[PDB]
Amino acid sequence: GSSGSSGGSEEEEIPFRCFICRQAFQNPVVTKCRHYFCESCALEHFRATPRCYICDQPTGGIFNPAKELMAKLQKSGPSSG
Ligand SMILES: [Zn+2]
Ligand SMILES: [Zn+2]
Repeated sequence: GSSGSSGGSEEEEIPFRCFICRQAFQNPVVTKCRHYFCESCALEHFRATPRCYICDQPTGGIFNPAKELMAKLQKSGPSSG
């Protein structure tokens, strides 16, 4: 018996927790490579390696607030304060 299918609600290849520490995303920031990293991991890692930890790309000390990403996760959803 060689059969096994998978599915879901909507194609969402979005992570749930950090990968550098494998812990709950704490103040994750979105980069040009469309990736997220703990405000601490991004800074710490950046120090040693100026590139990414997953795509190992030239970030150039760039980091954007992925606050919107976290919001979606929460039950509420959108962030309209
Ligand atoms: Zn981390
Ligand atoms: Zn990356």
